[PDB]
Amino acid sequence: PLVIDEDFINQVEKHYRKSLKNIPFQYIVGVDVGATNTRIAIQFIINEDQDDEVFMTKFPCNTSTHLANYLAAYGKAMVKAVGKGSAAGSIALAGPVTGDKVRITNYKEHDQEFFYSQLPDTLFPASKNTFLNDLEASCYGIINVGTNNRLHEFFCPIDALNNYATSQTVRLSDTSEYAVLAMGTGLGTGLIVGSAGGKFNVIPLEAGHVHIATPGVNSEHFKEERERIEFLSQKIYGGAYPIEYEDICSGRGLEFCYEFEIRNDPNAVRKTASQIAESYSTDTYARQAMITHYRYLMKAAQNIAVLIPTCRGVFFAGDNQVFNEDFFKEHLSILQKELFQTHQKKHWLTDLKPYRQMKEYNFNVKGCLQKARELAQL
Ligand SMILES: Nc1ncnc2c1ncn2[C@@H]1O[C@H](COP(=O)(O)OP(=O)(O)NP(=O)(O)O)[C@@H](O)[C@H]1O
Ligand SMILES: OC[C@H]1O[C@@H](O)[C@H](O)[C@@H](O)[C@@H]1O
Repeated sequence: PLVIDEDFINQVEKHYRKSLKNIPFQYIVGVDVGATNTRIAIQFIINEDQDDEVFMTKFPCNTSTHLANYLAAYGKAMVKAVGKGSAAGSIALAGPVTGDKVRITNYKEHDQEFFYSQLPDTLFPASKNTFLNDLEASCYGIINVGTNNRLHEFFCPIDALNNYATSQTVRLSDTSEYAVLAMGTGLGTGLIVGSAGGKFNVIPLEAGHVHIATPGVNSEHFKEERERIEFLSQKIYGGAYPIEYEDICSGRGLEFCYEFEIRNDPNAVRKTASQIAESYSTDTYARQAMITHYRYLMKAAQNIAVLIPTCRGVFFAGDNQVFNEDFFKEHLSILQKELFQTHQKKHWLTDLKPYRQMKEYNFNVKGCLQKARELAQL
């Protein structure tokens, strides 16, 4: 009763039939589990270690049970299509990885725990798999693009008026550390950490779930900032808890911000995150909600840069960042001031280099496939 993507499976079978019946081959698996959709990538390998074709599909999923069932079904279809299981598999999930489980933060709350044991061995063979956080996987994808000297094709300095970037102005130094943040359904955060010798490690973070502090009592917009922080505590938690960065820096958080802006307008109607991002030019409430949404993204990055004294750069990543580039560039001055000026430790941040993604790319799946490639020991 689980519908396999027919186009995907026919492509895999057609490729097996035309190209793989009489040569040695393997395949590695990369799975990108977001809060509302999961992507599966199959990368074939021939000639011991050469990339062959990659095939991808995606399905709606927001419970752990459904995710386990879909992965089991895709494992059986793959074995049926090409005659054997994968050589290695990597899965990245939108939650904190603690040992042998992940709690997928924005899956339905009654069924968000996914365990290592729910991986099908057909796609994740024993001792040949990794359990990753989604933003952690993006970091490995970013490292890998950096190694291939293409980081400046996907990111530019936030103040690049014409998106100009070079291998000199956008690069990863193996003696530096970088924060990565990506606003989507949730606020993903992580650290890329260099080691002399060109090696990079990734530190997973859950900074999207630390509490937002209120600005100083004599700061310019104190009254409104505090009013919003209290309004949202009431709305999201009944006031039992204060808000996290993700309660503003997310799709649902953008919608909450808009509802705050329109709260005293009896004629205003709430808008979805998409409608807000599309209509900020003609709807001043949407502009203000967008400004708030991205201002607190800057504060989240500022919080990490104060927390991590060796943090030298920050990458604002994700497809949403690319989609909102016009808004971001039009309000650059406001967002730089938020990042660099609104902390008494601003002199610690003077040299922080911020970058924004300027081309769509699935760094998650890229990180997964590279991790699986290493595990496969080709
Ligand atoms: N331009 C936009 N700006 C901000 N948020 C947006 C925008 N468009 C959509 N959203 C919201 O952002 C979320 C989707 O972000 P996206 O990057 O596509 O996915 P994700 O968080 O990485 N994972 P997934 O839920 O599986 O798609 C939803 O909550 C949308 O309502
Ligand atoms: O998807 C972005 C982020 O969403 C958050 O709610 C999760 O807790 C993180 O683990 C994830 O990286």
